[PDB]
Amino acid sequence: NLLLNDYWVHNEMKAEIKMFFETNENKDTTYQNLWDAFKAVCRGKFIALNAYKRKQEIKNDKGDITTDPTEIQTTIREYYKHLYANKLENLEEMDTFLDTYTLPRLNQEEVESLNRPITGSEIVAIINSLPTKKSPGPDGFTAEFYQRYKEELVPFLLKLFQSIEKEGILPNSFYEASIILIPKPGRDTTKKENFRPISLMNIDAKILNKILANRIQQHIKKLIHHDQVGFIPGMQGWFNIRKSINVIQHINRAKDKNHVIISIDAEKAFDKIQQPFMLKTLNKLGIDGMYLKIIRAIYDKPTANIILNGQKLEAFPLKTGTRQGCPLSPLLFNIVLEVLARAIRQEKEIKGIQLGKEEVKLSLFADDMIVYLENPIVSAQNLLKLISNFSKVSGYKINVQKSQAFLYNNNRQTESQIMGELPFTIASKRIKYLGIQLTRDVKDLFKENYKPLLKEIKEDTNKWKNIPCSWVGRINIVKMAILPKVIYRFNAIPIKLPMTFFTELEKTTLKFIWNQKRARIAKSILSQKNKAGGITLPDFKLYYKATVTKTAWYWYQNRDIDQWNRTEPSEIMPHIYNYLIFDKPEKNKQWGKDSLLNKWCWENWLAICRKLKLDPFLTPYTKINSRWIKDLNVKPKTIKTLEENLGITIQDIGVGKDFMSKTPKAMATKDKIDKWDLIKLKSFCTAKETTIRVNRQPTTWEKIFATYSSDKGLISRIYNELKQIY
DNA sequence: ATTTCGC
RNA sequence: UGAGCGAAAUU
Ligand SMILES: Cc1cn([C@H]2C[C@H](O)[C@@H](COP(=O)(O)OP(=O)(O)OP(=O)(O)O)O2)c(=O)[nH]c1=O
Ligand SMILES: [Mg+2]
Repeated sequence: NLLLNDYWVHNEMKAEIKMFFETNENKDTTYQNLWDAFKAVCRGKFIALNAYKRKQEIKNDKGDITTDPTEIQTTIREYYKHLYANKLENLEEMDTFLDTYTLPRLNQEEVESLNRPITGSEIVAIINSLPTKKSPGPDGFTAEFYQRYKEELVPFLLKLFQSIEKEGILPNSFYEASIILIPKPGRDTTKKENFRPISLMNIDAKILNKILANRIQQHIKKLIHHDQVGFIPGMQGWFNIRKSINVIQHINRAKDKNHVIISIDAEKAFDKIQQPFMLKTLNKLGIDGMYLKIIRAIYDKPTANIILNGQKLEAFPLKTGTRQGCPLSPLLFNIVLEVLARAIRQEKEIKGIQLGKEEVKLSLFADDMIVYLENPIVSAQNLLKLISNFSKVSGYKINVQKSQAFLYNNNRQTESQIMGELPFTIASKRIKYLGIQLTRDVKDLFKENYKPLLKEIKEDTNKWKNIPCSWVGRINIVKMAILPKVIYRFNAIPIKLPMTFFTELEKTTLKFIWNQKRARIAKSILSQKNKAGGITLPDFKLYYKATVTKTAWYWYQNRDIDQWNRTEPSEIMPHIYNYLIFDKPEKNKQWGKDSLLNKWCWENWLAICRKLKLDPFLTPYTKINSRWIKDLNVKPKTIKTLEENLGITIQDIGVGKDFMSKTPKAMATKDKIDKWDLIKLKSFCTAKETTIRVNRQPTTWEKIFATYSSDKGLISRIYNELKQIY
């Protein structure tokens, strides 16, 4: 990277590239071979410039533990070659699976936006957004080399990609990859299958894959369902954790227990996905033409060569499995797995347990497909046979050994057959789920989730006891090491906590900070902002309060994509959380008992609203669809008129003397609304209290939950407001 | 620019 | 060593 920061080398390489490009633009060869020669010449010139600058300045197949340098290379290579060799060929049988189920097609506009030619403005947003300080690819070039040689590379890379779209082939250098072996987290190193194969490609191939990945990500929301939250932008991990906790609670509270929960785990899902099946399901999804023409070309003859201890092992074909490290690979994998997800959802034999008017079948991630069943005796068998069919078609293999399960039955003898038939390893206490121990009983969540947290704190604080750093250094270590772990647990499980937990956590943190000494400066002063002179000592109580109150944003937005908020158990009238934020205070309705996660949010919302001394029941941000105006009889058709004409707030429709008449568009829309509704709305807005409640400047707190339509920094803003208030 | 987590 | 996607926090 130091060589690239030389101005003379910079100018020399610029001149060399210009010369090289304006020397042999003939017609005998193509742009791909020219680009390969370009890369080779640049490598040679870089080697020469570096020289000038320096002048100026495991167990084998039999199980035996072998240490022979040649034998280990021969066995790991054989294992990986056998892993990447089996390629399916029953293309006729593949389409039979697809034709039996429904898939979401794309309209003409979407494919048209998918097949638009690559322009010069679609590469500037990719090269600049390329992460730096990474490892070089097989060629040896770095991302910053493209980043800082941007002024001339773009309008010839444009022609190179033009050639790729027009003809349909890629340079032979775009297929090379490097595989490095890495030890997994918490596994024995003696087994050959315990390593993590990571792959690195060329930077230009990464740029092309990023362009395609963004082009398909613009519609990935329409493509796959909202159950899957892995790699989908705008979705968070706890979306499924909270849902699973709600299902656990519902099963626990049910008097008739005949349910089961299975945490299915795939066995090397990335490396076991058949390329022909992914191509055919991409074709079936309505994607055809230029996009398919290039995607098929990028997976024609992918090769990879392993590197161990700096050895250039010979390459072998990748006949199967999407090459990991590809920005486009997660999208294709999600598309392929969406077929299985929709097959499970559409199947009537698989019966999910109904949560009131909402029915939940299964939850998804990258691989952690957890599925909730009813009457396991036949539902588990149907799921297993469907997964077997999908396995034969596509190669998706499940590691039944690692897959755990929860059995919820009342009869002792009925459980015996269930354990005997299904090969699942039924767990009794805990199942790991994205770092959250899903307790079999809800009442043990605090015991098995936060006490081990505190134990790990008391261990890791013992680990960093002999670091000769400043107290600001220890504060920073706290901030970037211990805070995210607690915030993740709060986000996943924001339940009521006794004050002893916070007291002892604060005690441990303060012992960490002062290094077995007493406080030197006031805690309150250091807890203030940097402008006040403090170093902003974290306040875990405020973070907990912010995390608990964060659910009000999703309450107000009323997004249909999320289903976790509707899974709460309610033996009472239907959904209430929609008409709670900035709505009429409804009486004679007491939540709790059944609730585990939302009632505490409402209590904490009311407490902070009262501390703000502002009215939370009639605000300028009140929705038209609020209960404030449908308590009096109205017609549904009236609301959607001003919803699509003016907006959703109660301020824009009109209050006081501006009832549905404040702008020429509203003046022309006034007669559209029905008169019987108009006489009601008028009278409603004639009241002095309504006018003074609506016509005011909203505070920052209201703007946090109302005007913002993005979650990028909700906890930060809410915690800042809480810190200002408290 | 950096950190952590999930995969 | 050490790559990719997504999420969160500090500046
Ligand atoms: C953890 C991890 C996963 N991945 C990708 C590759 C994996 O196929 C995918 C999910 O991996 P996992 O399902 O977490 O691991 P695995 O299924 O291979 O475990 P096992 O060896 O027992 O079969 O995410 C990375 O690219 N980098 C990573 O660091
Ligand atoms: Mg797996």
